[PDB]
This record gives sequence, structure tokens and C-alpha cells, in this order.
Amino acid sequence: MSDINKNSELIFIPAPGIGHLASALEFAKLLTNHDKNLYITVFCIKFPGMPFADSYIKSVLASQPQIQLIDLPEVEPPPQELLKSPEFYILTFLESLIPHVKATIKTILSNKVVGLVLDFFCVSMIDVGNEFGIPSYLFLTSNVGFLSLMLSLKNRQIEEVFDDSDRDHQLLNIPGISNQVPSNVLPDACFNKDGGYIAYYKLAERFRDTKGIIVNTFSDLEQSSIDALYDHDEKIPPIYAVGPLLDLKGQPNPKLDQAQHDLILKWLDEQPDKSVVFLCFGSMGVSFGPSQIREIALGLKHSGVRFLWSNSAEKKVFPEGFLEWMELEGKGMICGWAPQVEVLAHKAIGGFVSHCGWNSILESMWFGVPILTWPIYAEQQLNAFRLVKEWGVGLGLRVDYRKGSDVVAAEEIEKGLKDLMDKDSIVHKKVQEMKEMSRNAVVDGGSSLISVGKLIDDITG
Amino acid sequence: KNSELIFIPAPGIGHLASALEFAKLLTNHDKNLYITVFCIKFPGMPFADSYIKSVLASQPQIQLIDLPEVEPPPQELLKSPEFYILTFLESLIPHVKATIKTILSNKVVGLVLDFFCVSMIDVGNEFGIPSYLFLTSNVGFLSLMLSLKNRQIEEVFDDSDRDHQLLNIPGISNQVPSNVLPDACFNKDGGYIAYYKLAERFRDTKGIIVNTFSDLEQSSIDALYDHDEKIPPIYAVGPLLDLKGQPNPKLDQAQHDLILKWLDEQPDKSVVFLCFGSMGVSFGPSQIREIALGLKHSGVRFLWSNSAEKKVFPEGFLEWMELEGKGMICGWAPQVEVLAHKAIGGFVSHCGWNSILESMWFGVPILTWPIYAEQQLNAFRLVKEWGVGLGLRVDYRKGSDVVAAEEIEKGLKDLMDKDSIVHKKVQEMKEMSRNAVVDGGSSLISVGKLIDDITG
Ligand SMILES: O=c1ccn([C@@H]2O[C@H](COP(=O)(O)OP(=O)(O)O)[C@@H](O)[C@H]2O)c(=O)[nH]1
Ligand SMILES: O=c1ccn([C@@H]2O[C@H](COP(=O)(O)OP(=O)(O)O)[C@@H](O)[C@H]2O)c(=O)[nH]1
Repeated sequence: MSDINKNSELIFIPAPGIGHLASALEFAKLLTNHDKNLYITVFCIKFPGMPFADSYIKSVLASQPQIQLIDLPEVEPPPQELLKSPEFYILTFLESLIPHVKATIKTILSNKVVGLVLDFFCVSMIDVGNEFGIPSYLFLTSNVGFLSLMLSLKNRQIEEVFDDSDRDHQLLNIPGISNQVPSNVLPDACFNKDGGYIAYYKLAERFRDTKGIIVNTFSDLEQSSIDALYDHDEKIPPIYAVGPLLDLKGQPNPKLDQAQHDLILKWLDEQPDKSVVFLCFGSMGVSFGPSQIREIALGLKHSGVRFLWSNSAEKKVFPEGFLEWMELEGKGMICGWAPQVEVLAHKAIGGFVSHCGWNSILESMWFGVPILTWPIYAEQQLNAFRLVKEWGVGLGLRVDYRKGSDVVAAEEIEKGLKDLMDKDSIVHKKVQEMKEMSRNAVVDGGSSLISVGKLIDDITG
Repeated sequence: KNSELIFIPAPGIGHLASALEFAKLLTNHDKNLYITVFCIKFPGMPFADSYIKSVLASQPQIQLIDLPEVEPPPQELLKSPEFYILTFLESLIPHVKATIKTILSNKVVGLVLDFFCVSMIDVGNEFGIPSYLFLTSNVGFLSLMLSLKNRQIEEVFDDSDRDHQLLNIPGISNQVPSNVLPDACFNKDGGYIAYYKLAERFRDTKGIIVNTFSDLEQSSIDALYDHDEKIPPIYAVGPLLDLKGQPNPKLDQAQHDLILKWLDEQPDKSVVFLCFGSMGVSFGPSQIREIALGLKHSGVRFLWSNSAEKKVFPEGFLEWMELEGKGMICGWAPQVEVLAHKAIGGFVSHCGWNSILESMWFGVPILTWPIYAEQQLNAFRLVKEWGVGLGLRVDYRKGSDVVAAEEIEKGLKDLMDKDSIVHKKVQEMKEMSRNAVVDGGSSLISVGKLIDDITG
């Protein structure tokens, strides 16, 4: 009787791709590690023309008796024309899977199922859960900063898209974020009149219908933001900080063979401690244009810093002689896909030019690597802004860069690199302190484990 | 039977030169016509009287008078070049008025004012002297200016809300894209106001003289008359060109000769000349690197005039030029002598009007890269109206993002493609250019009519 009574089940419905999947799987593992009678079923969605399928997930899970996965049938992808807004495209694709989600839940339903854990983009699934009397929990792969922005959309109408006019000078007061936020660091979606704003609006609208909001962040980083949100609107469900949630091993990717993988780390072994700058801009596989790539190459070479540069640019694009020089001196290396967590863990890495995706930020924080910000899409500009202006752990190259921005010149890049690699940088002390705080969050008795315990109690009670 | 005209060109040798060629043209056609040119020194820059006597050729019928210099306007106004210049010239009214009164006689028959000096028409009015507008630009620019009257004084063109907005301007056949309008039209810091204030006086002049020719824009002139009877007579007296080029800085021609010798060594019509005006502001480092790569990869031979520091160029670029000799870079260039050179087969130009006229005169095709003033408009018409040029960009302006090497290379190859459609129109435009200024040609007939109107 006691055993039956203790068994509980959660159904996870994460968004496609690493960046959304990694933390969600690590979360499923954290949960099961803290309740032997907690079982989880992960619905695996197939995104049109995209990797990170079963292979990746099973690799991450690496055997877990309390976690099983079920693939959802493939459905017709939405029209490409809707890509005028990635966010709206994603929302449309996910809502198209509602019928299959309902059908799959009906097939594995039992009376021990106590809830759904949904990604930000899958909140429409809340209604499906209600059909079965199953409550839903929001699992946010971003931070409390992004949550604050989404929760603020309630005070406005779905037709009032953010002004794309003078965002070069428009400070906004967003409850949750202490600093006035420059309008030019808001996500592209907020200004998108072709579905972007509508998508953000429609999703944020469902946030308050969840039984709880779980965030991949930690108390020492955003407790004041969480407190600020409550002090503003008590209608917000309970917020649980259970991070950092990271995949510290990394999983195999086709764009990186074992030989390539091994050589990168061995090359790093040969470099002086904290002398190498790592450059990586996410998992989307879309590089900067030719001119911009040339400017980065020249800036890197002119700075004299050693580097590991991950990019998918064609060889013909590089400045004449650059690649020859690079492999002649061996002062730098280029790869198509990097074993990021192993790189950030290496003693040779002294800096990280990042696109500021949240997982990449958490990883750099966990390893105490300083970041030179170069945001591009999603909420990366907001993350860059806070890293530089709020937490003071990063240096700004650009905090408002986005698709359509002008090319960043080699001279400006060279300047950022020198400041980043400066041993006497002021952010150095802050980064060291942030490393300690992120590590302590997840040890026994740390803020995140105390939080996960209470979350599990709330879920299964 | 002497008559005297007072010329007041805009500050700077660029304008002093254009005004002098015009003074020469008029005096050459009326032995009893004398011209007095008021020289105004641009805030700061020297150019005192070096180029003056340089191209003077001791013309008995032409005299130069230097007006005292005055405190230039505050640097803060530089947010709008046009408004800055306008303010400067207006502060010169007292001196202009005093100088006219000192040389006034029953023989003075009129004032010839540059575009930026048209507000001086009030000074001429005080002495009962008629004012003529002298445009160093073309009838397309005249058309745009005259159309400003259909707007308000604070209507700075929909607040740069230009992207697809098309405009119908009398005098210009094609609907004009809002993105090829001069920076001043969108400038809310005084640019639009300056243009509006000057244009507002165009119809008050006794006649409008333009550096252009009938075979090029007669239809635009006809459209204008047909659209507004208040427009005074328009006289096309160009091309007005200095076929000798600014001699000074004259120091026996060290760098000069270096340039011409290099060109003498290249195959005929194999060289692309790149030159972007006389204002001196160089494209930024990134853009300079993209032009360098584009040129090298394209395979064309080239003579590139620029003011970039040597350290900015792509690594290996400078060495390559010196070793393979396919191209070379220089600073200030003897542009007319270069365009006249048989080695030149193409010209990447900022599309300033004098550069356009000089290129048409020597039959050299242009690949357009406008930057400021009415250059985008000039570029637009060169490509879409006259077909004598190829467009790299027609809407480029300060603030535009870098034009990549790939795009430049494509432009260079099309420009140097002997089967391009521009080459045929170019030869014809060359003939029409030359024919405009010979006896019986349209511009000399116009000159006679103008002198008759002036001294009549
Ligand atoms: O070349 C790469 C690029 C990215 N990543 C990993 O992919 C995830 C990227 O997530 P993030 O939110 O930082 O950016 P996103 O790709 O979602 O825009 C992180 O775990 C990175 O460590 C990696 O391992 N190698
Ligand atoms: O390096 C140079 C650049 C320009 N010019 C001359 O300077 C004048 C430029 O006039 P334009 O209206 O074409 O451009 P602007 O300099 O007024 O913007 C023309 O006579 C060009 O031939 C020259 O001789 N050498």
C-alpha cells in the first residue's frame, strides 16, 4: 500500500533542439535522483529537418530506470512562409501536435500521473492536460529576466507590438529586472509584427495557468528578481529555482568526429593556462555573413590571442592567407561544432566570445570563464545586457546586436578581446565569485536542492 | 558698351573652379562683358589664392575680390552640412552688401549666385540688381528643389520613413524612390530647412543656369516649363569642365608622374579607376578591406584613389600590388588626366556631378557608389534614366552597412564586360557631350541667349 501510495508520474513535453532539451533532460534526472518513486515519461517531438533525436536524448539519459521516452508521430510542418517569425513558426508547429499529444496521453494515462512539465513553447498543451484533470508546470530553459518580460505582457494588448521606432533610446521598467531595460536589448519577437509579438503574447498569457514555474537559474543569481515579481503580482504561481541544470559531459554530434574532438582538447593541452579565447555562437548552425567572418578573423589575428573558433563558414570566405597562417603557427583552430563544456572546463580557456544563449552562459559561469558578449537572437540581447550591466560578470562587445545589425569591425573586436583577456579585468573577481555561487547552489543543502525537494513535495502531495 | 556681372560662388575651390570656367565661357562670348568673382574662404581650409591665379590665365575680363573672413558658425551645426554652410553664407551678407556697394556702377547688370548663395538675392534686390541662379548640379536636382514647395517647412519627408515610398517629381520622368533622395531631405537637424529656404527663392531669379546639356536633359526642362509658368528661363550651358585639373599642390609632380607612368604601362581600356570626390572622408576600415578583396579577386587592373591608412588594408594586399603590378593606390588624383588616359576602361564613382560630366566627356563607363549630397539621385538617373552607368548601389549613404567584396567583384566584372549594354550608350553620350559646346551646339546657343538676356 505504501509503495503504491508513493509512486508518481510526470509527463515531460520539452521543445526541440539542444538549448531546450539539454536542461529538460538534466531536470528529469535531478527529479528522479531525489525521489526513487518518481517516474517520468518524456515525449520526443520530431522537428522538421532537425537533429537531437532519440540518439541524443538516450545518450544524455545514459540509463535511467525511472525515465522512458515516447516518440510523437511526425506531422506536416507549418508553411515555410511563417518563418517570417521563428517564434510563431514554432508555436504553430507545436499546437499542430495537440491531437497527437492528447492521443499519446490517453494511451499511457494512469492515476499516478500528477502533472505535465511543459517548455515555454508548449504551454498550449495545458488545455490537453486539463482534459485529463492533469495540472501543468512550466519549465523555463531561460532565466527570471525572461520570465519577468513575459509576465509584463499582461498589462498590454496583443495588438500593441513594441515600438521598432526609436528603441535606440527607450528605457522600459520591467518588474523583476532592477535596471531600466533599454528597448534595444529586447528580443526580436517583441518587435515582430509578423507573428513574433503575437506568439510571445499568446504563450505568456498561459503562464499563470500553470501550477508552478520551474526555472533553470539559482537563488544567488536571481532571488531579488523572483522576490520583485511576487511583490508586484501575487497572482503568479510559485517559482522554483533548481539550476544550474547542465550537461557537463556533452553528447556526440555528427559535425564532430572523435578524432576532431580529441585533437581540439589536445591542442588546448599545449596552450598556456587561460591564454585561449573560445568563440561559439549557439547550435543553430547559421554563421555570420562573409564580411563579418573576415572581420572576426582579422581581429583575432591582430589581437595576438590564441583561439578556438567554432563556425560553419566556407573556406573561400576567409581573408587570403588567414587559414594558412593559422595552421602554420598553430596559434588558432577552427571547428564546425565544438565539445563546448569540455572546452570551457579546460585550463587553457581564459575567455569566451558567446552569443549569450542561456545554457552557454550558465556553462561559462559554472567554469568561471569571462564572457565578451555578442548576442544574436531570442532573448540573448537581454541576457547580454544583464551579464554586463546587472551581474557585472561580462564585458560588452555589443549588447544590442541582432540580425540586420551592421558588421562589427576588426578594430572593435580586437579591443574587446584585449579587455576580455586582461588578467586585471574587474569582471575577473566577479566571475570567480559567480563560479563559487553556481557550484554551491547544487551541493547538498544548497539553494537548488532545497528547492527541488520542496518542488517534488508539491508535485506529489 | 561694357556690362559687369558679379559672381558669388559657394566657398571652396571646387565651386570657385566651376564658377571660373563659366566666367571664361561668358567672357569668351562678349568682349564687352566683365566679371567680378567674390571669393569666400571656407571656415578653416586654406585654398586662399593658390588655385585662383593658377587657373586665372590672366583673363582681362575677369577679376577676383577676396571678402574678409568672419567667425564661422558653431561646430554644433555640423550635424547638418547644408545648414552649416547656409548659416555661414548668411553671416556674410553684410560683407557681400558692402562689397557690392563699393564697386556698384550703372554697368552692373546682375548677380550670379551659387545654390547655397541664393538667399543673397535680397542683397541684389536692394541695389535693383537682378539675380541669376547658377547650379553646378543638374536639372534633376533643380526639379527636386522646385518640388519642395508642395510640402511644409517642418515636413522632413515622412521622417525618413523611406523604403518603398515613391515620389512623383515634375522634371523627372521616372517615379523617384524615396531612398535616393539627398541626406538633407531627411535631416531634421537643419538639412531640410536649408534646402527649403534656398529652393523657396529659385522662382525669384531672373534665370536659372545649369551645368548640363540639351541632349541630356531637355525633356526635363520642357516638363518643368509645362508644369509651372512661374519658373524663369533655364539655360543649359554645360558641360563646364576644367580639362587641366587642379594644378596645385604643384611641386613638379612627384606622385603625379608616378600615377600617369603606371597607367602608360597598362593595356588600353584595362584599368578601373576608383575615386570618391574631393571632401577627403575615407570609407571606414572594414569597407576599405572589402573593396581591396573585391578588386583583387575580380582580376581587373585598377588605380584606386583613397585616403585610408596603409595599416587598414588586408594583409598581403599592399605587397601584392607592388609585386604583380595589377593595381596601385594613390591619394589625390589628377582625375581629368586619368579619365582622359586610354588605359582607363571603367570608373567607380561617388557620382558627384563634375565627375559624371568628366566621365561622359571622355566616354568612360561608371559603376555607381554614391555617398552624399544629391549623389544617390545622380546615380539613380545614370542607371535608370540615361543607362550610361551600372549600379553597384544607388541608395548608398553615410550610415549604410558595408558593401561586401562579393558584391563589388560582381560589379567590377560587369563594368569591365565589353558586351555590357552601357558601353554603347557611353560612346553616344561622349559625342553628345562634345557637340554641345562647339559652335552651333546647344550650349553655345544657350550662352548667346543668356548673355543677350543679361546685357539686353
Ligand atoms: O558548437 C557548439 C555549440 C553549442 N553547444 C551546446 O549547445 C547548447 C547551446 O544552448 P544555448 O542556449 O547556449 O544557445 P542556443 O543554441 O539554444 O541558441 C549549449 O549546451 C552548448 O554547450 C555545443 O556543445 N557545441
Ligand atoms: O582625387 C580627386 C578627386 C576629385 N577630383 C576632382 O574634384 C572634382 C569633384 O567634383 P564632384 O562634383 O564630382 O564631387 P564633389 O568633390 O564636389 O563631392 C572633379 O573635378 C574631380 O575631377 C580630382 O581631381 N582628384
